Amino acid sequence: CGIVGIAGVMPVNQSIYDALTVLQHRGQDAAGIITIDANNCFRLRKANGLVSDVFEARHMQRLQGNMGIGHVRYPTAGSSSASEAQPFYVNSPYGITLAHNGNLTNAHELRKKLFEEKRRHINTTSDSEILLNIFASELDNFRHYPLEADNIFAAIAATNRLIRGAYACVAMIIGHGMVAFRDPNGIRPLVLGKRDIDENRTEYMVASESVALDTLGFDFLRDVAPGEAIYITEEGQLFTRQCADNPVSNPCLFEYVYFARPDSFIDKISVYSARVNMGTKLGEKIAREWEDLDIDVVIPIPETSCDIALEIARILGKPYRQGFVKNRYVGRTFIMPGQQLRRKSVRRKLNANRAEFRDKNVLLVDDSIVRGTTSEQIIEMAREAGAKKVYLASAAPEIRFPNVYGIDMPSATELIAHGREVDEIRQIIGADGLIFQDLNDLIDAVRAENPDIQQFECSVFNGVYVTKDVDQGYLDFLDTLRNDDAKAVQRQ
Amino acid sequence: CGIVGIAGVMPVNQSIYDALTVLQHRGQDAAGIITIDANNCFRLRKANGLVSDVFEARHMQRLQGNMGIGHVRYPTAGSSSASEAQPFYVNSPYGITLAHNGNLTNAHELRKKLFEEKRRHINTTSDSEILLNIFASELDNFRHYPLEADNIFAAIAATNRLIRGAYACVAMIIGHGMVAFRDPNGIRPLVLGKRDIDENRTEYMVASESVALDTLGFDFLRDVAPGEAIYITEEGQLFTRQCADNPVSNPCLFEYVYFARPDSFIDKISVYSARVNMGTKLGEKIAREWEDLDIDVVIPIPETSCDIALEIARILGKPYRQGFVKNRYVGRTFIMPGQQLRRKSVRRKLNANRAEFRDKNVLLVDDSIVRGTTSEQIIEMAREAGAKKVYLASAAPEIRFPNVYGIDMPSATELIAHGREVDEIRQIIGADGLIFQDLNDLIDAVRAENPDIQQFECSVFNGVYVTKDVDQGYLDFLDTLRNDDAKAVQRQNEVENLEM
Amino acid sequence: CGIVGIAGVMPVNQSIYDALTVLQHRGQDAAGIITIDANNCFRLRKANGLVSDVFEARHMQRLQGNMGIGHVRYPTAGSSSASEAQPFYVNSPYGITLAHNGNLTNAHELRKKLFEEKRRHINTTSDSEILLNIFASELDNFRHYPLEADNIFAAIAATNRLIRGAYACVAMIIGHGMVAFRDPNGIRPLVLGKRDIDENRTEYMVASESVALDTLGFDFLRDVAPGEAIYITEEGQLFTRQCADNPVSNPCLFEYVYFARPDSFIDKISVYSARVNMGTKLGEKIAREWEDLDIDVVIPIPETSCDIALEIARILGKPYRQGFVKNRYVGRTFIMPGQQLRRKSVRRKLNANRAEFRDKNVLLVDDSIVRGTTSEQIIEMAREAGAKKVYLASAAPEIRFPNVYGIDMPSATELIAHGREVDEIRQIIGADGLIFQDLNDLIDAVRAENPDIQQFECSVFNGVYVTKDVDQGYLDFLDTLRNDDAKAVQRQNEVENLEM
Amino acid sequence: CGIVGIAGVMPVNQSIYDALTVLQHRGQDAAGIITIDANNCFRLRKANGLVSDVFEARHMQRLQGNMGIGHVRYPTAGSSSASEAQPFYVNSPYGITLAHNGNLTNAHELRKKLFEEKRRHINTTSDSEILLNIFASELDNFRHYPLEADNIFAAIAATNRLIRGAYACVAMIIGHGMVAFRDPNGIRPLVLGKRDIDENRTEYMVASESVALDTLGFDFLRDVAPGEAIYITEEGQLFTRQCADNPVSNPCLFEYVYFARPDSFIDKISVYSARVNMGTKLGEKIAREWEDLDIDVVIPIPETSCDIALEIARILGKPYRQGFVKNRYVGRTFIMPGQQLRRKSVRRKLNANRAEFRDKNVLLVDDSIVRGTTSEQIIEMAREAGAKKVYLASAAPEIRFPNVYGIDMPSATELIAHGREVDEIRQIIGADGLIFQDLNDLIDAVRAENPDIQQFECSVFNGVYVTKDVDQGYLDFLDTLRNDDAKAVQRQ
Ligand SMILES: O=S(=O)(O)CCN1CCN(CCS(=O)(=O)O)CC1
Ligand SMILES: O=S(=O)(O)CCN1CCN(CCS(=O)(=O)O)CC1
Ligand SMILES: *CC(=O)CC[C@H](N)C(=O)O
Repeated sequence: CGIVGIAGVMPVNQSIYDALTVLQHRGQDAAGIITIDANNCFRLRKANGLVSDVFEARHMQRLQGNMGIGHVRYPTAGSSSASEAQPFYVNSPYGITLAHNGNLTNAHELRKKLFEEKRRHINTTSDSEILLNIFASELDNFRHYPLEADNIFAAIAATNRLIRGAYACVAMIIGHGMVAFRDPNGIRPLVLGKRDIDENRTEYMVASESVALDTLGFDFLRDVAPGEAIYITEEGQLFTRQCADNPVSNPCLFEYVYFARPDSFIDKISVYSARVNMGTKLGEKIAREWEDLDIDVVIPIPETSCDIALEIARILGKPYRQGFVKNRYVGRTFIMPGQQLRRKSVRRKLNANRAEFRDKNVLLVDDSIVRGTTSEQIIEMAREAGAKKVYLASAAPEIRFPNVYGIDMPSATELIAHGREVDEIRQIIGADGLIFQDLNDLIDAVRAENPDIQQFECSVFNGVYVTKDVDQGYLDFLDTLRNDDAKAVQRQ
Repeated sequence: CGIVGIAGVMPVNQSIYDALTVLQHRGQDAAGIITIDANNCFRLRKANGLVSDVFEARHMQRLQGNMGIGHVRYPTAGSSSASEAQPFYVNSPYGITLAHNGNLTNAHELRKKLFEEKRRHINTTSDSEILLNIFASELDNFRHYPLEADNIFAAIAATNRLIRGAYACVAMIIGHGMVAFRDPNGIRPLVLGKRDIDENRTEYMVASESVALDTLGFDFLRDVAPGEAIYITEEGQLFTRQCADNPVSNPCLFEYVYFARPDSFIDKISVYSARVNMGTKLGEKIAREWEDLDIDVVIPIPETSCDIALEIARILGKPYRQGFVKNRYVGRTFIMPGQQLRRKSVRRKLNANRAEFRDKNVLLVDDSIVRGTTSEQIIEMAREAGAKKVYLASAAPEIRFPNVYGIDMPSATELIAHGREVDEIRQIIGADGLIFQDLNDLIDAVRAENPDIQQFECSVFNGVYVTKDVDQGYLDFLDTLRNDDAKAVQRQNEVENLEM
Repeated sequence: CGIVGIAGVMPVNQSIYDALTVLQHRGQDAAGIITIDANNCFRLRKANGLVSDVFEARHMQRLQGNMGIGHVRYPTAGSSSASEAQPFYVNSPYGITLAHNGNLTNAHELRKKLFEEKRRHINTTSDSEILLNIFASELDNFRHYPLEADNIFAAIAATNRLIRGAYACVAMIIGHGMVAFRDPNGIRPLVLGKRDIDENRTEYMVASESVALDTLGFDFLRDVAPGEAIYITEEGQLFTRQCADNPVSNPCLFEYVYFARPDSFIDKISVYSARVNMGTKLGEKIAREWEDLDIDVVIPIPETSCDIALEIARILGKPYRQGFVKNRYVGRTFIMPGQQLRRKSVRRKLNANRAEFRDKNVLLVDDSIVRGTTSEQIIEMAREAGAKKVYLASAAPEIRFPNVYGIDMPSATELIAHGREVDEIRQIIGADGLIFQDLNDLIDAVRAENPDIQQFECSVFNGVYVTKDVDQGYLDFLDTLRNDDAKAVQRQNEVENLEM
Repeated sequence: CGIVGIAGVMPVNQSIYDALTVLQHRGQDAAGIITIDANNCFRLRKANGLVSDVFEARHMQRLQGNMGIGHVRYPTAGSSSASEAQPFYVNSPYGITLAHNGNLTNAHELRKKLFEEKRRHINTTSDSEILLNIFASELDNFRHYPLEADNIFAAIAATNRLIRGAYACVAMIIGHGMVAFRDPNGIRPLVLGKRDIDENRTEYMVASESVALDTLGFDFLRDVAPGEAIYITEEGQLFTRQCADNPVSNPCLFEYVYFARPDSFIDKISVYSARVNMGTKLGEKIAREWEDLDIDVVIPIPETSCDIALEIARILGKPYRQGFVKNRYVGRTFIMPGQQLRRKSVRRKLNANRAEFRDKNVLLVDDSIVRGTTSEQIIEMAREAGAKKVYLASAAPEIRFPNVYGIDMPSATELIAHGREVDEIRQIIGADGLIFQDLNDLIDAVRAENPDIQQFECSVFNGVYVTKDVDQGYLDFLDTLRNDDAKAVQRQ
């Protein structure tokens, strides 16, 4: 998911909409924008679909005000495509809205405590609604009005002591302003920027990625530190405060592999440069372990891997060729009467340039392997196009464990690498050869850009969850959620 | 514009819809699909928007039948977003529908003749409706039923003697089959493919590009020859015939530069290879002519120039780096009362990776320069991202003339290269250096993929029009069509706003 | 179905739209409006739904011009909700559009002739498209431009010799004007009105009913005579001509019973007065025949019978009371998995005021009895609301035959009165008593308003068809059309459900 | 506005939808349905438009559960067509939703107290949102779980002591059930019904009018008494409790004139019979004050007046004729480019049967006169149709004062009878004669059906507001609200 918040000195509706169109790759299932108007009331529009489809002229006219936040959703366990999207809202205390990218590992316990100690009802199964209600509950411990920046930071700190997981959040409190805060491990991405309108007026904004600041002409300031919170009043006054104990930087390594945009700088690291480095590492590993193989050309599987594969071909002294063309426009399959509903294809998303595989031993490069379904079909397409030997290299290491910090992954059972060695995975997908990036190499590829990061969040790769609260029981719990989300989406 | 026609043995709606999705890059303004159902009647669904938005389940349900044609629209003079989309239709003789990618240079005269001689009314300003009416009138000359293949070819031949310009068409005649034909100069693209089902049951298909055959699992057979017509009966039989007097192969060179998909083979030429060859040529030209220049990096302006720039970087022995990222998703700019700090037009399209320009003499590579407006903006974006020297190389030679064969290009006075030297253009766009592909190089780059083609359609580059009927009176008439088109689009916006 | 045509001197879109809203009671299935713009081209917007839903601002913007026609559809055999709505169109000769309320009894044969002789394809199963094609073919017989009024009338006359059945039509011919014409037997309704603007600048209009002229402030001139045609040129000139061999006035008697609006004057007969007269006749019949019965109150089954029942209550010297209220708003019944306790079909339509039936012998009055299903349900509703005796009186005589002139009625075997005595029908519907209007009384009731009409169209009542071409082969063919129509509507529902 | 609530033993979505289609005349601007699902979560759909347009198959599929409430909105001051419709919702305590027909005369003060004492934010300008928040606030004073019926009644009683005005309300509290309650003056309508499914299962429902019970096959039980509250648990157990001091019956007299359906029985009075009685009274007044006038026929102005006029013609021994036909289908007027936007007409809503006015002195009957605009045009139409003398009789007395109890009326300035005598009103609308029903006659017409009612709510007629808290200051306050609603709707 992706979030954006803008505390401006002029209408923000178009700007939030614009920031969301460049963060669209973070989620295309739903979008939402909520602003505070001249009357200190929230105006909201959120619905399923791409940003460009969710917000029509009439909704834009309603989104009045100089402060607002937005969200684009990537369906996850608990937040199915059929469920209410973000931002979520509460009317007490004061009126609070919040958008979130992440996941709370203790959501269920929090929901119990909210119900039993505060009588606060959670209407969805989204941990973002629960996150909003914990914060609201903490803000409700104040008598004096209005709240000082100290009370808002105190509430966020109290919140950080209750919730556990990963989270990049942005919220607005009526009559106060905008807050943004990050988990104590710095797992989910969040940057801060500003835009000077004149000598006395400066607008602020926070976004999941720096590209949202670039597209609007905002100057990059810095990443919001782990555990840090940012508060911008109504009036445009900026406050920042460390709101967690023992904060450390463990950025999600997955964002760098393919999730984030290449033009973003996350925690001082260029995603693009980190990706070129991955190709450098993978190229060196291939040149070492596959010295005797006959490889005629390196062909990336679009689109993230094109640069990675380019670097590999350079290292290997082999030609790089566009063997696969990604279909920019993909349509749906219709359930028609009498007609046989045939095949779920990768051919809908990808086309093979026939001339580029014919009688060649091809090294295909992909960003990662999850279910293994697509790679299987892609290798098949290479053979149909006349390829002799088909090898596959993965920019990311084996993905064996589920992500519980915000990135959507299927259950451990549906992960081809889970419980399997490289050769078996290779035989299943039917490749002549399979090679994965070493985790320590991925780490160095990214770390080389910012050596200050000591450790990243690498759970999908090594099964080590930094929050130390993940076990099979919890993962099974998450699966039951997916089962309920399925029944709901199936229904629609 | 892109066209597709499938004569199958099983339901074609999903397949036509899928073929259009991979031809979607030829026009995103409107889309249309028409089929012949089991009762020998047309079923149609066409409207503005992408294929994925135009056709919903309720529309697909009505598009029944085993034969059908499709079209995606790129708006051009005489066919604005506001006007009626293709495919077009007429009910006599027989019931005929047609889809066309191209442009008739004698549309006006044809419309007058149609009115005076046949009393056939043309409801839109689209020459594609006129083409259909000439075809329909020629088919009305037979007095025996059903028509024989020879009759249908005779009609296409009569049509070709009457019409002038460029065209790739696919049509359907109720009770007979699907026909496809191409102009006598092979200007517009059109290929034929097949899919065997069993002994003497093959499905046939025609499309603007081979990627449409690929995606549906059809075996590519060959390009429809210039002036040739193909005819596939409802019973699945194939017939073809040369329907032009002196057919020549003069493929539009523009398709190769950026309009078609790189994974397509147009007249035996791989679009991808041709573009790689375009990089080899432009890189050697730069090596020769810009030898004294220090360029630190080669940066493509996405998306067409990525491989071209890679090749250029390879010839120059300079690094290739992704400096610009094209925003895959662009939204609408709503006209709100007092839009305070508007987001820059260029930023809507692209985003610069600051790190890739800082303190660097950069060489940018774009597919072409038309108006020159966005070029000046991209150059500015690079200096803003920290570049020192900003050079611009264009994979296409100077674009100085309007295209009247189906590719939408502004008028001659709107083209920045028109009436200007390279150094004048350079000054206007603000580059430290500007270099264009030489036309003969572009020609060799594409021809290298198939030496049989000796002459390409180059009018936008050299002002030479093969139909030899392009004069100022005609150009001016096209400008008139464009102005009326604009009025119709402006009106449509007027109360879309007032309705609020 | 209802039609409207306005030949004005200022924009007609809003006016046509308003005229259809007051003709909306003649069909709520679909609606269509087409105009001729300043460039002599048609602009059209037609779709399923009420007028208020079909035409939005963006559609009205495109419907430019000072002349246009409109149509609202009631679905009938050959024209299901699924099929294409009116008005229909053809591009040759000239560009002709037409809207029709009625039915051609020789549609099949006409379609065959059109195919064989003219190679004119009919895309739908609507005889209105066929009618347009016969008209179009007759207009293709002239070799001088423009056509003279006399030519256009000659074509309508040729058409009338070819077609059989009932029809009220309004059409437009590009470059000439708007025409309107009525069948030789004056079966379907059609009136002419005008609106003066200044010296020699009058706007003309035709519509199915006079309430459409009223609402737009047009001066009612007169009914279009049977077999007559009206022609209004673009320049505002009026011409008329008798285009039938032996025109007779045989107005559909059904329009009077309940189909038309009470504030309309059809062939000099006020619909309202005729219905009041229908009450006078039925009340005197009841007084004479049900003299020994104790009836406490007269209760109409809304909405057509309110004034009829009032009149009946007046003749019987019994109180009139609103026992049933018709639910102005009816919703959709969604097909949900396991719809536990479904709301009764009759309750969706009506609601009973419990107080008005309790311990009372009630006399209910309905406009007619077709299938008899809803009648049995209303009777049940009354007993449930506490009635003791429940008698039913029908303003229309027994409905025993199908209508093939434009009014949608089920087949003969589906009509409860078909092959049954009044007492048998009574037993089936469960009334304590049942009484029908006598046909000669219904006739006198309407004729009293204009003694000049000596014969009405009564086929649904007496099986006598004026066109004398209605046999079982034809009836069976209509049943075939209805079945195919049902399949098309069923299919449309199938994935509307599956899409969920 | 109209409300409905159904506590059933099987899905209620279609039934609530159906009940709302027969209460559609109470408001056509927006509709909303909210149900509690098998998971104890609310599922909601509300939007502008008729019920048949607001609820599509997909929304119906989402509205799962055996308990739910609905609302159809009639735009009023504070709740413009552009504002969020009902039912409103709050997440604490427990989760509460509420639909309301009425108006709180002390809304502004309540909103201040809610903000200052509870930090509860009101996002709309609707007093129904404020009503919901007062109730929620009162329900929040409980420690033990779940709430007993006594606590729910205590909260409603505490609520009745704070709010003032008129209100017929229905709400649902998650994990508890459905509540319905009426103001202490019995101004707004509300009935209770039941449906026996079997020996052990009985469903309950409440609606603004009895027609909603009839259409669903529910048996009428009784009107909910003034100040009374009804509570139905989840489990189908019914509780009732008087929750106000000094409750009295002052039903809104206006509902009977034209607002309610004729087939409804409100407070034991048949609306239909009360209307026939109005014609009896008005007929007697005309026969007495207009003895010497030449009247040829009585013509009602559709549709409510047809019966009233029928009774008048009977009393007067004059013929009743359908001179006016109401156009059942009315369309909109389009703002087109270049075209002159002409006339706002009554001809769009009404057609004159020409033959029925020609050379006659006509007595037109209408249900009431507010702005006087339409009557003016109607009389004009009668003259155009050839009428000689045109007289007008109003079933209701002069409407001189604004209604602040739920019925939408324009400000006192826009009421033709405000500050004007009959003759002046007559000259303005251009009638040859004008006669209004006497208030005491209207009272007797309605009261004759149920003599137990001593006094009705008659404010629009006499300017006496039973809640004793209405003065010019307040009425001016209401006008500023209309001005803000206007700017909002104008905007859309
Ligand atoms: O943004 S807008 O105001 O336009 C739409 C508001 N949005 C509609 C959908 N519901 C959840 C439906 S249900 O889960 O309760 O059925 C959340 C609120
Ligand atoms: O904030 S604003 O005033 O701009 C919009 C108010 N908003 C409109 C949409 N509904 C839910 C739609 S549905 O869930 O009922 O479909 C919630 C209220
Ligand atoms: C409603 C009507 O008059 C039907 C017209 C014609 N028969 C048709 O199109 O079906």
